[PDB]
Amino acid sequence: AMEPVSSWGNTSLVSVDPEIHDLIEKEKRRQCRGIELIASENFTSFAVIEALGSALTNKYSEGIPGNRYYGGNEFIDEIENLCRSRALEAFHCDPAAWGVNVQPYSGSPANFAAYTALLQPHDRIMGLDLPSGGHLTHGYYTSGGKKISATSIYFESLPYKVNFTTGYIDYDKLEEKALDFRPKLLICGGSAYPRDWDYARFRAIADKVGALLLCDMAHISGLVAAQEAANPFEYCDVVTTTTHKSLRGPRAGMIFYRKGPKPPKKGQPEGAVYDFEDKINFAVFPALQGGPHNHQIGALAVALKQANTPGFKVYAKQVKANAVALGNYLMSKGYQIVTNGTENHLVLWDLRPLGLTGNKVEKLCDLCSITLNKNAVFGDSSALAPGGVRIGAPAMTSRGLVEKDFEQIGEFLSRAVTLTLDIQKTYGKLLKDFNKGLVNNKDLDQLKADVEKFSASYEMPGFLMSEMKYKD
Amino acid sequence: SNAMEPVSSWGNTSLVSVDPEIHDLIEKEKRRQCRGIELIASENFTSFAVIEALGSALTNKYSEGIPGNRYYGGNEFIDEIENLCRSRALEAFHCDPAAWGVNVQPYSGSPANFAAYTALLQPHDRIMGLDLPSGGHLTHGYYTSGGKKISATSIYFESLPYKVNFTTGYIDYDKLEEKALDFRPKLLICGGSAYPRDWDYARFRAIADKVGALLLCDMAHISGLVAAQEAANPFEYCDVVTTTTHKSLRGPRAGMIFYRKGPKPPKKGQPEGAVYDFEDKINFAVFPALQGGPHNHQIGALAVALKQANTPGFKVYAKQVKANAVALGNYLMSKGYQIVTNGTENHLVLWDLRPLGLTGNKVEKLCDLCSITLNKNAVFGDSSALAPGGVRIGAPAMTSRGLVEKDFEQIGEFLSRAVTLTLDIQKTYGKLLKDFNKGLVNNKDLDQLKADVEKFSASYEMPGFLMSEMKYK
Amino acid sequence: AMEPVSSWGNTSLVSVDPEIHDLIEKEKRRQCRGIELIASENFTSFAVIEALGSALTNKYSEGIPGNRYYGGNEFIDEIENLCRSRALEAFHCDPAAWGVNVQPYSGSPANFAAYTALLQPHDRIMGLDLPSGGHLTHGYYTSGGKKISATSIYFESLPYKVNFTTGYIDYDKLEEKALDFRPKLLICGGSAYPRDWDYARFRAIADKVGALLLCDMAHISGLVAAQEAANPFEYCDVVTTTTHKSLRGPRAGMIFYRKGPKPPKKGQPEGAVYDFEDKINFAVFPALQGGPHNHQIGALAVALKQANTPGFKVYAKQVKANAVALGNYLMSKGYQIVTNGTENHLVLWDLRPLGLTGNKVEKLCDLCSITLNKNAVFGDSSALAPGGVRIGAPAMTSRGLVEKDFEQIGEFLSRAVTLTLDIQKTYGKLLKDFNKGLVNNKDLDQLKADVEKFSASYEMPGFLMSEMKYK
Amino acid sequence: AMEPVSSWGNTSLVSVDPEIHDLIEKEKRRQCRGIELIASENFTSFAVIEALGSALTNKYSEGIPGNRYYGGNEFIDEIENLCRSRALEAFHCDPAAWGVNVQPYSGSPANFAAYTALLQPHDRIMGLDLPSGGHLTHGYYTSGGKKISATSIYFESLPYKVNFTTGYIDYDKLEEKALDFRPKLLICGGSAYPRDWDYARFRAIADKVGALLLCDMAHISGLVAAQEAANPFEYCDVVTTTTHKSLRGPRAGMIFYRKGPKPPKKGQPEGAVYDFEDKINFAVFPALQGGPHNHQIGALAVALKQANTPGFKVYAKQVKANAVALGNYLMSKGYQIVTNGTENHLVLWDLRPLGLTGNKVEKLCDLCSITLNKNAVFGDSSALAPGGVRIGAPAMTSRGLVEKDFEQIGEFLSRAVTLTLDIQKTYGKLLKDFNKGLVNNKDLDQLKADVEKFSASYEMPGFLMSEMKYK
Ligand SMILES: CN(Cc1cnc2nc(N)nc(N)c2n1)c1ccc(C(=O)N[C@@H](CCC(=O)O)C(=O)O)cc1
Ligand SMILES: CN(Cc1cnc2nc(N)nc(N)c2n1)c1ccc(C(=O)N[C@@H](CCC(=O)O)C(=O)O)cc1
Ligand SMILES: Cc1ncc(COP(=O)(O)O)c(CN[C@@H](CO)C(=O)O)c1O
Ligand SMILES: Cc1ncc(COP(=O)(O)O)c(CN[C@@H](CO)C(=O)O)c1O
Ligand SMILES: Cc1ncc(COP(=O)(O)O)c(CN[C@@H](CO)C(=O)O)c1O
Ligand SMILES: Cc1ncc(COP(=O)(O)O)c(CN[C@@H](CO)C(=O)O)c1O
Repeated sequence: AMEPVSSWGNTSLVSVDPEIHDLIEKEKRRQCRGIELIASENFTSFAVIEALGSALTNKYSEGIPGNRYYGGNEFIDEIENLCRSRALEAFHCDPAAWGVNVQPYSGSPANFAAYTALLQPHDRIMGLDLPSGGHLTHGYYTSGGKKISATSIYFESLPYKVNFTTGYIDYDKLEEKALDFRPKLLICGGSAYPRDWDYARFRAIADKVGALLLCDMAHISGLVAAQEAANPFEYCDVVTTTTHKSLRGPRAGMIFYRKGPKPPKKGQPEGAVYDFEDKINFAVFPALQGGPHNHQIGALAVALKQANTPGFKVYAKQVKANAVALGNYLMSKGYQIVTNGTENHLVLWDLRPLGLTGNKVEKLCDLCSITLNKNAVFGDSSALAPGGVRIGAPAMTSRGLVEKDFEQIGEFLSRAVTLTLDIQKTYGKLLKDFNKGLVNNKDLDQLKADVEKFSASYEMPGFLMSEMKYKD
Repeated sequence: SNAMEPVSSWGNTSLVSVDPEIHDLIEKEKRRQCRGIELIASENFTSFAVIEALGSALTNKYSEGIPGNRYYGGNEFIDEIENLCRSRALEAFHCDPAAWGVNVQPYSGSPANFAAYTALLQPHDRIMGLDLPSGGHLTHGYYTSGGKKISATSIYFESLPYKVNFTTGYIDYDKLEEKALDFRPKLLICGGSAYPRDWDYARFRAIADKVGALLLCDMAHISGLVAAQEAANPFEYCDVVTTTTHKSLRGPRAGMIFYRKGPKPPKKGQPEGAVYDFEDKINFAVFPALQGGPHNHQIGALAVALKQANTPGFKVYAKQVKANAVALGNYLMSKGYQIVTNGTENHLVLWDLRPLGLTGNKVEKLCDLCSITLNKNAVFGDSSALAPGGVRIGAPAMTSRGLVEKDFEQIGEFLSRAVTLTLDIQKTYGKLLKDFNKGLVNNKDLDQLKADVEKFSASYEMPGFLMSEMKYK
Repeated sequence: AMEPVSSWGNTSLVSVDPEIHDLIEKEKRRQCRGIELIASENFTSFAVIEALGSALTNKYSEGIPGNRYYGGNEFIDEIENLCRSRALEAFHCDPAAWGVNVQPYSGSPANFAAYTALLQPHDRIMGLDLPSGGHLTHGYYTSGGKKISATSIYFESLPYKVNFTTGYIDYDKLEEKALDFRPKLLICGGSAYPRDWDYARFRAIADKVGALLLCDMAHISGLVAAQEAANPFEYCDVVTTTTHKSLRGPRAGMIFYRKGPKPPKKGQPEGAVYDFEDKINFAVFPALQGGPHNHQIGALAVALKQANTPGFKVYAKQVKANAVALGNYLMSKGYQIVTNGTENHLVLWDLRPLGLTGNKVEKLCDLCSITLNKNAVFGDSSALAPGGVRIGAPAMTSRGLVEKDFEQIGEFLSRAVTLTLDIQKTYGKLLKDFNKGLVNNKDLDQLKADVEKFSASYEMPGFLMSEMKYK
Repeated sequence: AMEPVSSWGNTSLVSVDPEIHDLIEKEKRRQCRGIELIASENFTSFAVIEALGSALTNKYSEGIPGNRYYGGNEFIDEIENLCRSRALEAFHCDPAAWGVNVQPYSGSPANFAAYTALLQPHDRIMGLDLPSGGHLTHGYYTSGGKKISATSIYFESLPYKVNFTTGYIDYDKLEEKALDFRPKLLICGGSAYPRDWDYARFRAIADKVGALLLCDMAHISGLVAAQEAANPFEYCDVVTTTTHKSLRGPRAGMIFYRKGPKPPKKGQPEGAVYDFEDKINFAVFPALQGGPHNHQIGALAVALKQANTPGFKVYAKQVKANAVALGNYLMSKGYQIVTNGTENHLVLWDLRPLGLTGNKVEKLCDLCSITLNKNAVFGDSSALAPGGVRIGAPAMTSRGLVEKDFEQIGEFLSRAVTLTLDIQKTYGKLLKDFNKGLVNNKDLDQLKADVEKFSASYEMPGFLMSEMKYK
């Protein structure tokens, strides 16, 4: 005799699985009691989450709208059609010149599918070097020749770097390297670069060496949509992105691609038109993915509707203004940030002049409910000892914080780095001894409690703090 | 301007007010799911509790790495959730954690397989899997007669399929053995998407050992049956087991990669005390090689599903799923229809339409119009992709709504009426699709069939949400 | 002061390097005092050798005739043009429908340049399996997965086999495999298959799977020229060959390719023409080789004139008659030759029914001045101890031997195998045991003396036995 | 009824193939009636040519000495062993620390074999850029992405360049690129570079990036053997070469490789030993080649003996002294050479200050019997046409010319570029117009005549001018 449907299938999580329910409630408390500075994180809306947790998860819908492998997709099709056109609308794309696939599971799936569509195995790729602020998915291999990214396993990658004096992209060295290496794909976009991108110059380089030009705008997609960042669609053939960072949506990826007539070309036929659409669609499916995750797609459609509002543009401006205010506060205390400013959502803090390592700061901060991450500095490609931390404004800005609140965050960070110096002063620059100061430290306990009282006092999108299990 | 919208406005308001359009479409899709007869073998209806974990604050957290070795901080509770997910995974599948580990981060099934391949093979290494017209899946490799590489498994690796016996419809182990002796795959893959019989993993191991291949089972379709001990256990013979979690296992949409650990079994010419080293390679392929941040809301939801799957009640359901497939299969054979291998031992029925003079897509498109959802499926010999010769029918989703054998025989009668209407249209308008499409318009028997079907479907419970609360009643 | 030009540069080899001169004189004696049965070996002519050793070795001539990177190639061009046109004439090709590149240094370079011209790295290739009579350059990899041939390193090979019962190529199994595997290149030809090739059935299979069809005719190239073997040019897109085997020329390779209008197809523009010429030329140079070896090409031109004579056709007939006579003799003594006969220049002999492996017979033969080589047979997996030996007729036929002489060769071979059996019976199959019988063996000594006395009575092309150092 | 062996097999070339015989006599005359300045060409000895044109061509000998696949190799082994040990001797290698494979058919086969032995497909390689003086086989792809060398087809290559101002290899740019690219194999050596190489710095660079270090010493093979150039063996893991350039032997290649204990390196186990020998042998055969060309190997053993003499060392000194006397002659006349001198066998002439291209000069020089080749200068690749020519001394030095003769060659080159400019004044730079001056030009007639009388006044190794057909 089967267990009735209402029992296993309709009972709430709290009764079905108190263990997981309790863990989610502890994670809910952690999120609204911490100062969350990881540049790639955000707090998405309850409306997004309600679509994310929905019966859309049940449906297999392989194919694309209007061309499915099987049936039952009448409404899945409307949702995905709406998600795609809301995506082109959010990024101000003429749909006769731009298409988009919203099925990639995440950002790395979106990048690898773009590479699969446009390149053969072992074709050459160039992206921003990791210690210059690039991302793993743009290619990464070690000095010992170990290939870390699958981008470097199945293709041939070579990084370009920032100028080590200024911290800006050395466009001359990029152009020199691309002319020698002759990449078939040139990637722009990054993860820890604190300035905006000159896509026009990337298009000029791309045209000189004959490469396709792809922008991965994942970190700044929210800024791009809000027209608070330079527009990569003006110059790139293909644009990839995540949807969960500054865009403030679910965890998913998108691939945008040109359609229609190609611009004037050196000796190639009149009337030539782009042929990305079919290649990109086929790489996503059937080549790489299986059934799309329709709960992410519907949730993304909600996110994209929310992004295309006057309010979201205000949020994007505030994100930048908050990043700037935090950076100015740290520089006024004597700290040094990379390029002495920011033009986007993040700040790169150089910790070498303090004699501290990104590891120690990240460790201490985490024990004080401040989450950031360590990060290489000024392109210093050496080892496992990052000399900086990366700080981002999207998540706390989403909780309603403005400049003076981010100045308070700067003062919290100042107390943390002061605490870190003092712990290194007493126990030394070796981590296993530094750790002894991290336990039963009343000063740390005081800072952590002041951090949590600060964070507790702001609203939280996505759920109701008044209803959460752990308010204390 | 320069003042942000209040958090309560954009961030806490419910979906029905924030996005009436999307809310309305999800409610239409909710009604569709509980008013049709859902026979797509890879689908299921998961619990509300799984869905509550899936739509949760876990979506906000970046946690690259694994429990106990993250890149970032703040992962105290994500670590407890993922560790719980792994150990419930090993429990549900009866693995000794000293001999088996599991990575639960794959985004879906195809990511799980490509990660397993990346972990164990170099680019262009040889792979063999079950041919699609024999019941296999794309992710095990697929290229066309023209030489077109369809699956990324065939783009980045060198695949060669194996087939069922031309006559019996069972895996042809001798031909398999012969091909692998010649082709010499580095990885031999078992499991499939439309094969109606259980698998002999002991024979696959013998062949794998004979040729020197790693043996991997993709148990996606039968995951719930294996966990329930209602199917042969691949963990007893395979090096690596991959799976989805949203099919018969009835979880969220995700993948898992199981791998052996510890001392290797005695093989000749093998150094004594030899140990498996799948664990580091598989973890590394998932991250940092292939994926980015894990989707923690899926992982937490998977943990819920793995708890639910490891119950006595879930074993009853798996037994019923197999009993419902058989009941439907016997019902269709007793009407004169041709079922592949004349029965089933798992969750699905493979129906051969070629003796009827019918193509799988015709029956698929007519059923869809009557709220019967299935899929056309290649049967042995097929060459087409738009127009294969059969349909594949599964029991898990309608069984999860509480249907038993008698209800599945009513489904069989609905399937008979639909095929008869399909032949009626063909007899009247022609065998060409453009002719055929004329019968699907203003068709009274088709309207009648669609009404009976939804009347039927409406009579059962629905997991995952409350019908008593839906927009469309 | 510099050594005068005449001193180092015009003095004979006997004075400049007596050590090497003496070694070549010892090798000249070996060649006319032994029974030479290596099926890939021949005795080329003095004329070929006078061109091979000439001032042509001095000239760099990268490019093709009329399109060289360097100047001064007026006469290299005429020679290479002469060689190409004589190549087409020898194999009966209309130059409007076939072209040829004569620059490959040897056979293996010819094959790799053909693959490089026609395929991308990792494309699929099918070739005759080695234990079915195939060659390494058509692909070889071990059961353990060791990639042995470059063909298997840079491309993806899968072998096709002979039918177990008949010893003939199994065209049904081939078609089945090619349909599954989907090769882009299907290769025919071999080095130990004793029968001829049905190129029409191969073309039917290649069309069925969408493969290019290449024939490697190296072994039977002299028989093809003479129209004593089926003609691969009737059905193949590309034909590769060596020139030093049955063609009786210098050591070189050639790549023949179709030109001009294509036959009717589908998706092919009406009026389409073959596109092999430029890819093949380019793959040979600049992709793979450097400067051509012009002395080889001039010597090859001479050989190609000598092959296109009525005399060469008599030789090719005799080569085939001698092989049949040898195989018939061995079969009458109870020996198992594969397919129980031959249609070409060689005989393949399964020794496993005798309880022997081919390395034992090859070693004992060698000590008796009989040169052949061990050879895999159907089912073998051993590098060092295959189950057969391969024997071919071109070289000793070139010395004038006819059927009667090859029946005596059979009796020597039968004597050699009986002695191998005696030794094995007495000492064992273990190598260090079998060796115990290879020394102080009076029966061995006698067989060697008989063999060399038989061998010295016949003429020898390439040099004058009357003027050689060791008689 | 076979044709008698003596008619086809022992008759001389002149009566068997008068066409080919005549063309070789024309090419013999051409070789001594002009000024051969192709840096990669030489005139080898009659002794080498006699071994090259010998009965060694008849033998199949797959394998290596003492480890052959079949029989008849008693004297082939002695010859190949002698070639290998003379090779190690000529380049001053301790045989406990160095081995050599002498079977590569030429230089490009040697290089591709070395790569196959040392690297997996698609592994990264760096070599000297072609416009910077490198060679195709070290990698070459076009600005469009077309892969030209098989090196770039089957591996991933990235070139390094000379300094565009000074013409010297930019070693700091190379280190920068190697650190970014991380090649598994770093190649040194080139085809048109007028300076010696800093192998110690290449070793420092290879060790910094974890690369293998190979030298392709083809052009300077003779200078290194004669100890007239830096020794790559002190620093490189592998040395490949041809044998027909400054080494003055037959056309063939060699691969040297280290053996025995490795020197200390951090991260290296104590007692670690080199593992090149089996890999390199296996790549050559059975992976890439078939039968060795034993006539080349025999001819090579001769050339290696001739190279390890006091006479040959005087020749290598004279080669460098002649290249220096030519370079200092041109600089004395206002002309400019890259790096303003040379340390080896060649000069690189910058023609751009004259407003000339290397194409105009190479073609006018051919029309009056001076063979040189156009060449890019200062690593320029954007240039429509090459801005210089390359001139080598080994070939005419082998004819006995000393410094004063190469000064006379300098005057002939001055006349050539003057007469080239004469034509450019009166027809411009468009080659369709420039071609108009290359016909019915009396001044070019006088130059062709003076050059031909000049060349005829010297001896010729390899054959006897007194006995040639065309005098
Ligand atoms: C991904 N896949 C499986 C598959 C399954 N269901 C589908 N369903 C639909 N509606 N469309 C598909 N492309 C489809 N494809 C494919 C894709 C292409 C071919 C294909 O090329 N078929 C050729 C035959 C192969 C050839 O001639 O090269 C044909 O004629 O249909 C087959 C299967
Ligand atoms: C190239 N080739 C054919 C071949 C023919 N004649 C030869 N002759 C000699 N003297 N040596 C050889 N290696 C040799 N090889 C080879 C090479 C390697 C193997 C091999 O690697 N291994 C096994 C077979 C074991 C396996 O199936 O992998 C052996 O012992 O022969 C087989 C054949
Ligand atoms: C054996 C096997 N392995 C892997 C997958 C991939 O699952 P995914 O869609 O989550 O990527 C599938 C999907 N199978 C689905 C979609 O093709 C089906 O309807 O059969 C599968 O059958
Ligand atoms: C530019 C870019 N492209 C792609 C990705 C991958 O997104 P995914 O986690 O969804 O795979 C990232 C993630 N970036 C995260 C994790 O590394 C970060 O903290 O910076 C990215 O920055
Ligand atoms: C360094 C190097 N390595 C290899 C080779 C090729 O030798 P090969 O022609 O015997 O193949 C050359 C030939 N170089 C000739 C033809 O390009 C030349 O005129 O320079 C070379 O310079
Ligand atoms: C069909 C075929 N194609 C190519 C080759 C290679 O010729 P090569 O030695 O000149 O490389 C051979 C060599 N065959 C020789 C050496 O293995 C033999 O004894 O059979 C061949 O048989």
